[PDB]
Amino acid sequence: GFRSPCAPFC
Repeated sequence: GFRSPCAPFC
């Protein structure tokens, strides 16, 4: 998966 600490807006 792709869980970035700015998702889903960065």
